Amino acid sequence: PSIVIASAARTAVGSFNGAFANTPAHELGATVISAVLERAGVAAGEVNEVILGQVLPAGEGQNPARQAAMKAGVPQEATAWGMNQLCGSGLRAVALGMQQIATGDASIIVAGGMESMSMAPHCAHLRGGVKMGDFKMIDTMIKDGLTDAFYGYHMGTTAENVAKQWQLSRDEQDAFAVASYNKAEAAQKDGRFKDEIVPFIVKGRKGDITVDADEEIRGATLDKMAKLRPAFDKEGTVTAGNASGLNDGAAAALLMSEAEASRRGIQPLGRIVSWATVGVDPKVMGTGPIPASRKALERAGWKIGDLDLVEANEAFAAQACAVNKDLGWDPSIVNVNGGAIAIGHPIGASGARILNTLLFEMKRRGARKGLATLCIGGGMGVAMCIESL
Amino acid sequence: PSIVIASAARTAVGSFNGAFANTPAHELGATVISAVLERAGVAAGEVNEVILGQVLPAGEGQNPARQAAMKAGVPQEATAWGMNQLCGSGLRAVALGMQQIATGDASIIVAGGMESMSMAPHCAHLRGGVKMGDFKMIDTMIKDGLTDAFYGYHMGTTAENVAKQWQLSRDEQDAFAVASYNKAEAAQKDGRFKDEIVPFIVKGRKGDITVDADEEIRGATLDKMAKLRPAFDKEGTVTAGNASGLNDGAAAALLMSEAEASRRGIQPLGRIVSWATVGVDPKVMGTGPIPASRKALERAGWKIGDLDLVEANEAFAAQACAVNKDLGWDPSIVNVNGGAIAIGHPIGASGARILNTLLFEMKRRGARKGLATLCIGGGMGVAMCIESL
Amino acid sequence: PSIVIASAARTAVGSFNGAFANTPAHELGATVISAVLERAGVAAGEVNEVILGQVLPAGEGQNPARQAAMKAGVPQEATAWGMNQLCGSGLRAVALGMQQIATGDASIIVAGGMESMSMAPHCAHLRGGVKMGDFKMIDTMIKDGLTDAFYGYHMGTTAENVAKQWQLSRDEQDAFAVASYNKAEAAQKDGRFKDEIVPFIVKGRKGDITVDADEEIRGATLDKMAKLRPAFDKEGTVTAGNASGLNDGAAAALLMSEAEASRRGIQPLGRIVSWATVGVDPKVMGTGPIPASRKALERAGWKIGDLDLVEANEAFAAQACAVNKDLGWDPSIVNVNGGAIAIGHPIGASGARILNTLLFEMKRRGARKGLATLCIGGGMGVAMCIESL
Amino acid sequence: PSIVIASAARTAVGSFNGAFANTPAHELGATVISAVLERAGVAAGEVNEVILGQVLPAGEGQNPARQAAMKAGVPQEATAWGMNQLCGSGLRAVALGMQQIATGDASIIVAGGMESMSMAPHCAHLRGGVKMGDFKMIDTMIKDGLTDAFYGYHMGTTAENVAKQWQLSRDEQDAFAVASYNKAEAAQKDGRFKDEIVPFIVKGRKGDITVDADEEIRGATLDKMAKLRPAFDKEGTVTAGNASGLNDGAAAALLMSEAEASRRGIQPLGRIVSWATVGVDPKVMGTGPIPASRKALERAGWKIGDLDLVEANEAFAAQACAVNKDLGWDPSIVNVNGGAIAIGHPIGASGARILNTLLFEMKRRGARKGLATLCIGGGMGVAMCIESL
Ligand SMILES: CC(C)(COP(=O)(O)OP(=O)(O)OC[C@H]1O[C@@H](n2cnc3c(N)ncnc32)[C@H](O)[C@@H]1OP(=O)(O)O)[C@@H](O)C(=O)NCCC(=O)NCCS
Ligand SMILES: CC(C)(COP(=O)(O)OP(=O)(O)OC[C@H]1O[C@@H](n2cnc3c(N)ncnc32)[C@H](O)[C@@H]1OP(=O)(O)O)[C@@H](O)C(=O)NCCC(=O)NCCS
Ligand SMILES: CC(C)(COP(=O)(O)OP(=O)(O)OC[C@H]1O[C@@H](n2cnc3c(N)ncnc32)[C@H](O)[C@@H]1OP(=O)(O)O)[C@@H](O)C(=O)NCCC(=O)NCCS
Ligand SMILES: CC(C)(COP(=O)(O)OP(=O)(O)OC[C@H]1O[C@@H](n2cnc3c(N)ncnc32)[C@H](O)[C@@H]1OP(=O)(O)O)[C@@H](O)C(=O)NCCC(=O)NCCS
Ligand SMILES: [Cl-]
Ligand SMILES: [Cl-]
Ligand SMILES: [Cl-]
Ligand SMILES: [Cl-]
Ligand SMILES: [Cl-]
Ligand SMILES: [Cl-]
Ligand SMILES: [N+]
Ligand SMILES: [N+]
Ligand SMILES: [N+]
Ligand SMILES: [N+]
Repeated sequence: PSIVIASAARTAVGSFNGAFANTPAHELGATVISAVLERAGVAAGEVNEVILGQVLPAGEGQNPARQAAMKAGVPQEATAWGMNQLCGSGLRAVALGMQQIATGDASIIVAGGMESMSMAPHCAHLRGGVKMGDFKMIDTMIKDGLTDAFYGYHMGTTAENVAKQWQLSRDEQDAFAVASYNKAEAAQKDGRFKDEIVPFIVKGRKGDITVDADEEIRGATLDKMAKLRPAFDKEGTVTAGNASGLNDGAAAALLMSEAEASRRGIQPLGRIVSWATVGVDPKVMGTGPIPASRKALERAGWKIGDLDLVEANEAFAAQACAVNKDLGWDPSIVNVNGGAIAIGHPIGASGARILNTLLFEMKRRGARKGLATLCIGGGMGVAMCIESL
Repeated sequence: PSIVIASAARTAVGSFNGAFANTPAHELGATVISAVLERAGVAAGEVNEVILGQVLPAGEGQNPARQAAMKAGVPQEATAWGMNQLCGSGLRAVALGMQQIATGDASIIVAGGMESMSMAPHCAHLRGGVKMGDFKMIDTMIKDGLTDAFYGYHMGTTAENVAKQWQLSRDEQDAFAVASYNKAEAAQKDGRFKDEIVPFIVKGRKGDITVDADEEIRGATLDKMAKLRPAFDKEGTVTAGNASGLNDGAAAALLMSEAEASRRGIQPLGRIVSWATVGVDPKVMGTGPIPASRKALERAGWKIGDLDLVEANEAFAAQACAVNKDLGWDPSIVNVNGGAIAIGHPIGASGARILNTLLFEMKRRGARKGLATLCIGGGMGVAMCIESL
Repeated sequence: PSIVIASAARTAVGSFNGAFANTPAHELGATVISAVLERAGVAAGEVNEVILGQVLPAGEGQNPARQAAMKAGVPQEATAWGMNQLCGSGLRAVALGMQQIATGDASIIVAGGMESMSMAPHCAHLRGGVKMGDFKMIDTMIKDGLTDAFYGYHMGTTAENVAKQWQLSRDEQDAFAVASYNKAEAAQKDGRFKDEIVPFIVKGRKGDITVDADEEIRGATLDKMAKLRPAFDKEGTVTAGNASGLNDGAAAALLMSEAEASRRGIQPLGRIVSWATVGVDPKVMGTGPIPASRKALERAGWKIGDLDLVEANEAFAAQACAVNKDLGWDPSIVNVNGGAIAIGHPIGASGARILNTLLFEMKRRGARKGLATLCIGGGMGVAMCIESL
Repeated sequence: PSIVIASAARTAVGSFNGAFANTPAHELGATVISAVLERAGVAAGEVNEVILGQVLPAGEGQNPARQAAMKAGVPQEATAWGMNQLCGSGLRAVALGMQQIATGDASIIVAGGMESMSMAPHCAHLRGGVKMGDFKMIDTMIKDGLTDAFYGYHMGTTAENVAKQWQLSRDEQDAFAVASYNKAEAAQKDGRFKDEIVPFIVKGRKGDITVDADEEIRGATLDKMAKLRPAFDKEGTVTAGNASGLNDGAAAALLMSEAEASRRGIQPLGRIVSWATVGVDPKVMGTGPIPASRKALERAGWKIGDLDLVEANEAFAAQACAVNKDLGWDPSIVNVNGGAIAIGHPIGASGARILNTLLFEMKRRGARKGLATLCIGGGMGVAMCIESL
């Protein structure tokens, strides 16, 4: 059997404490589920399962994936579950949903990711009780999302390790970040994000607000970016400018077999050809996409030169430069409409966000072979190959 | 391809704020991964992926599944991710790992679940700030694990709905709970839990303690059970005695193809024949196993009368009576060594705990066809069919 | 013995979460201590004791009164302590300092109050530990400052009881509030607050800001006041417009004997003639100033007609109207420069704030006999009689 | 005018998280107020004001002194306020009440202190909001009670400075502590504490408990004292044995003029002859009683040799040895029934606790001249001279 992506959608990527500062992740995920259903011409009553990746679900309630599926209109007879592979959760959920149809355990799968880093709470274990002295309230976003569990420092410190081993100057990282900002603003002004973005209605107290544009896409200049101070190492190279930010958003895609889409008269966005996930040293988790993309290309029977478009998530300017320089693919086909440095980085949703960007750009310019990949905290990477029609 | 379970292991189920009151969940899972590897004669360097279900990972760090795999000795090249389908997470992870080998994306999978409900913290969203007035610190165990997101009451109130619609008296629920307590002591005194339980060393400051026995198994009398007060509805029927408790523990299983085990000279515990997951109304989530077991039996081509052993998770005495009475299978083969009312109910790990109990129960008495099933919060159920040899 | 007030000073009354949103109370009090010393021509080495009233000292450290005296320059040989009689703390500290010199145990006393309601934290008793369930983080400002400990409702509900017993319509309360708002702008625009206000420099990270004007004086119109919703009772009459707000500030006064000021050639602002404090029913604590002012006038040998100026703190429009009609003094001499409804109500500092306003306004228009009074939560009141020169 | 102490009472000193682990301070104070009235034969309607020292009132509600007076039976017409001079609050309140009657502003005063260090909560300022990162929950007991606001270290570090400047060996501090432990047990077993202790009924959920004995008095030997670890400096001399602990309790005294007691036929416990308070360097606040006692004795016209009994609060073994060696008074009359090292140290109540012990021990052995004194954090001391009647 062969599994195709019939439709795809994503919300606008909101800034930290921005438009989605008080919107739970399951409400964002409910909109993308309803969107991919209307775009594919498939009713909610036909969905078998909903697989949504999410990294920071504390305080949101019992299984936010079920909450997003029910709110979207999926009937109670269907099932839904959440998964956590950190930054690759959004893309892995699509591969997992593809495996559901491959084994014959499902027919129609809605897979993607959702993350609301603004809604992440502060926690502390208090069952034993603090009889004396002070104690710390731990930020779940920093602890459970952005801190390496083995070495104790932020993910930005891992990018510093990649910067030293690959010898990437501060100017090369800033130049890469300004290039990502300019491609993202050019794509937004030309309306190349309108096809993938579904508008989200933020029910506020003083009237409702329609969010349909990524609010992190600003105008970056090389001089103001070079004046920023390093955010992690006191004498490092990774700053707030050349590193992705904290963001909210959701993205998903509707999966079915190629024979199913042909029977329904659906023109799919692409066929999932292969996928792969490999682990690396946690010290340099940014190098994850390098062996993961090679394994996916090997499973598909493709060479690196056969790729027409590439979406590599830009967690940091340092890790992105190293991935492009090791794999050696043409950078003019990698992130043609910008990356996470300018658009945003919702952890659980980034895997499906770049897949949304990849799918519509392949259809818009007639590409035949595409690949999406991300780096994962703890030393992992994930990649997937898509073929047109 | 055909997938077999080469080995299985589980830790002792600890009581709430008991032996594992300060032990993180990933430390429990690390012991089960090492156990299933040593029991099967498979080195850690051969593991491709580790899939562990977990419901309450807040405050534990980046991807506790990766932390458990690394501490067990699995090399960095392998991958690991967590999943959350509430109480069915432990069993669903085994089906997902089974799908990894079926699609050809892996060869050896360690799948299971881990949960430390004692380590669940209290949280509160504090980024926006509380300008005036009091606010609530939310227990993540109650909110994200035991409270229905749609109707707002505890999972025990759902058992009250099942008790009312099925008209299950308080005496019938207490008699079912006392029967489960007595079966657990008979199995424990006869040492029928020694094969599945792997001893866990709690490294303390005042010497190390060896935990190798389920700490929830006590002695229950019918009169002491009748004196208990209802724990959820002020005039209900579900009490602390006839309901499962809050517990810590972990369980896992080593997966490989049937041809792989034959090449390695391994005699597997059983072959995974089929599996299924179906959704129901959240009001009566305890009825989850009823359509899930029929769909799993239908996928395997089995009738209910063909089953030799059955492990049905006893979330509540009311919901367990309803599942046995609708499916109508012989209760003398269901939970032969007791259930969660006496052993414990670690949410993310119960799915693999009853699978461990089922597998070793099939090997000791030569059963041929078995089935394990659980109910899931939010209105879902999961089931799996296992065949000996 | 005869005690005189040689000098007095106060900071500008800041709004809740306003200019002093992050300024500790002892830093505000330290500037007022330096001011009353410099204005009276008395060195810091001559201060015997510092008495500062404060209601919300949680989280500020050991004895904030000692911190304010030390930072102001008072030597270590002198002593300092805090007291708490709620809203009357600022005025009671002046009477207590007067008693220190009267009994001969001191010669020079700096007495007043300081309060930073913006810096009040949220607290919770956690030594025993919360084994299960949610718990409340208690706002110390609401609990320890604004909630009646006997009946459990806010101080605004007490104003509702006083309004009902005196039959004060909502329009009569709104008209009284607009009268104080209009008087406050007349005094501020004419610079009648510059003599009492000492400028405070808010040392920030992005430059320093000089605060020298009450930021709560905004100006109320009769129509906009009538459109506001009741803030306490769902069908009441006390709203945010006709009720005082939450504020930060500090105020103090330098005390010495009449012979000492004559010996140093110092001209005091006024002589303390008498003082009194009486308790009332907590349900109607707003009626506190009625018996307290009569008891003070009785001790001084004065009639109500002998008073030239009166400063009665306007905690609420309802409680203030009842005091004016019961005592029956000329309203044209009561709060001639506005009240707490327009200026603000820092609880621990209000007692010295109205004393500061009274002293300088008596000098501005040549008044001879004045009286200041406040109402106290829990059912108390305090009053003091002052004679110029 | 001459002021006498007509009656006095105190509760048993409870251990940290002990018998009074859940008893608010105002409930402890309410029993002491009812006791001093019942012991003197004075109705509650004759009390003019209640002055109670308290250091940790966070979370207890509006003016805990008013709460204690109301529950004790004092009518609403009387007033009540709290004061805070740290460890000298209990004794300073007695001196303040003496000044109320001396100036003629009151006739009957109930003065003392109350403290419940077990009920002190953890707090944190959260109005501005924590937008990113971890934050600390501050222990109000350590921050607002036991940490010097100027140098940042615990009060125990201050005792190390006094021990070093006076060169007090570790053996001399332990020998002084065991001497107080042995003197305290002789008083308790001989029933010399029964007259001052008033029984307190702890109404609990599992039955009521009668507390009528200081639970901190344990058996101390020289060997076990030498085996303890230093509690502050990693290589210091102050340990948990030779330092006072955290405790709960309350104490008060009934004040009136000497002519008033003669008119009511009351036999007073003693006459307040003089009092004094002096400040010292915060690094060595334990030396506070040295200049404070000299200032009190000179005001009373007494020589050190004229004293018959002395109660010097033993905050630490180091600070007590320095005070006894500097003043040079006979140690056989100093703390004849033990000190705070064995009985306990409730901060707000210790000033009245040693006053209670001093008054009854002077009446028990016919002493003529006595003195009580304490050291205060931040560098202060307080002393009072008492003459028996
Ligand atoms: C990098 C990071 C620490 C930034 O934290 P931050 O400093 O609080 O973010 P800020 O928005 O406040 O940036 C601070 C400063 O940089 C400036 N700045 C930010 N982006 C800029 C840009 N693109 N161009 C120019 N200036 C910029 C801001 O204006 C601000 O200056 P100011 O405070 O004086 O106004 C945070 O975004 C982060 O942790 N990123 C990592 C995400 C991650 O790990 N993802 C997973 C990877 S696998
Ligand atoms: C039991 C529960 C309801 C909370 O009640 P609880 O008070 O914490 O239960 P506890 O054991 O701590 O104390 C309960 C009382 O019942 C008694 N009790 C418990 N089990 C008993 C038994 N088997 N026989 C006799 N008495 C028993 C306890 O000793 C205690 O008596 P006590 O008041 O004298 O100490 C909690 O375990 C729960 O929420 N369970 C449901 C979670 C769930 O739904 N899991 C599945 C998810 S689908
Ligand atoms: C603090 C208090 C102002 C709370 O009100 P709040 O709504 O939470 O805070 P705000 O004042 O900012 O909101 C007031 C609203 O009325 C408006 N308002 C306030 N004063 C106004 C005035 N004088 N004229 C016209 N409109 C006014 C405000 O702009 C605001 O409108 P908004 O909804 O658009 O923001 C007040 O109700 C209170 O509780 N005071 C207690 C003080 C006290 O008890 N002291 C002890 C006395 S013994
Ligand atoms: C000294 C202090 C740090 C103790 O902290 P602590 O760790 O809770 O001390 P604990 O009593 O709980 O435990 C001390 C140990 O020594 C033992 N011990 C204590 N006192 C002892 C004694 N007098 N004789 C023999 N053994 C003793 C205890 O049993 C305990 O045994 P453990 O090792 O099994 O725990 C604390 O009480 C303190 O800060 N005191 C100073 C308060 C203060 O400032 N007072 C002056 C105000 S100006
Ligand atoms: Cl800018
Ligand atoms: Cl001058
Ligand atoms: Cl003097
Ligand atoms: Cl000035
Ligand atoms: Cl009088
Ligand atoms: Cl008694
Ligand atoms: N950025
Ligand atoms: N139970
Ligand atoms: N106001
Ligand atoms: N002690």
